[PDB]
Amino acid sequence: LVHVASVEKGRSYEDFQKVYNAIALKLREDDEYDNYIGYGPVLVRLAWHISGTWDKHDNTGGSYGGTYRFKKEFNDPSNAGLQNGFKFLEPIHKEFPWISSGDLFSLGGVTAVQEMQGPKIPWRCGRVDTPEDTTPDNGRLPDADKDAGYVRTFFQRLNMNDREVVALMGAHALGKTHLKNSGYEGGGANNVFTNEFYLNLLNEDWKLEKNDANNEQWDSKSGYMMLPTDYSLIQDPKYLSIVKEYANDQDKFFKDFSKAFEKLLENGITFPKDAPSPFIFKTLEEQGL
Ligand code: HEM
Ligand SMILES: CN1C=C(N)C=CC1
Repeated sequence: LVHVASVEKGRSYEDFQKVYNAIALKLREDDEYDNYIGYGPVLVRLAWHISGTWDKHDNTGGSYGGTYRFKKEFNDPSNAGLQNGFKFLEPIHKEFPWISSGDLFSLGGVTAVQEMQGPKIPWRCGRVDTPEDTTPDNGRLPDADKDAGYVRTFFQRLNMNDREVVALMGAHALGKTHLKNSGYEGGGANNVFTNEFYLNLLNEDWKLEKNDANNEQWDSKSGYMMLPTDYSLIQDPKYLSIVKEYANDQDKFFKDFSKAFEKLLENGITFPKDAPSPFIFKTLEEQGL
């Protein structure tokens, strides 16, 4: 199964920087969401979930087709809460009806990471909306109650190695868990992209507790929480080395996250050799906006 990137007719960098800017300005405006976290974190999670359906074995799923717009995927229990991100993006799509759905969802995540002071994440256009019958079944996104071996195996389906997994997981510095979405809860409120996920793993005094949904999670006094799968990154010796590396090198973390996140958002897509180079968007701050 081959998905060839096809640039939205006539469009160029500048068109996409205007979409980026509309997303970024809305992120600034709609500040009250989720007790003033704002929409950044949910948009990152949306971009990941629309991509994380991909299966390297047959090229099913993935960001290309924009299939989250269809009820089977929209209603996946693994996607509970992402409707908030979709509804944030609806007026953006209204304004720029020419962008594909996969382009919009993925660009939302890039815009969120950057506006949250994260690394620059190069982004390529040309995902093309595919029909309802191409929507992947539920059950392709990962469970949170499992161990390191589960995480490692899971991510092989997405063609991600240990470093890529540990880097991607650093997004769990952002936002929070909500009991009614996932059966996990914490006092998370962070909307600045940093390496503090790794610092927190190493430096906090973690307690394995049961939450109000009767699920186990790791809690600290300071208010942080880690899923079992997060904590597994310090229970496995190979993951632990990489957690230490990122806890000790913010720039390396940024660089590795950028590469892994772009890769995640591009898995399954064939870029023609005369496709445009990846775009690196300016932040609102860089533009004086
Ligand atoms: C083993 C892999 C992973 C598991 C089991 C997992 C699980 C979860 C769970 C259960 C939540 C809480 C959802 C809710 O209650 O609203 C969550 C939130 C989140 N996840 Fe993951 N996740 C994983 C990987 C990732 C990756 C790879 C990224 C992106 C690079 C990501 C980004 C996020 C973000 C940004 C949030 C916060 C959402 C918000 O604040 O609304 N996750 N994750
Ligand atoms: C703040 N967050 C904490 C986690 N353990 C997972 C997602 C987000």
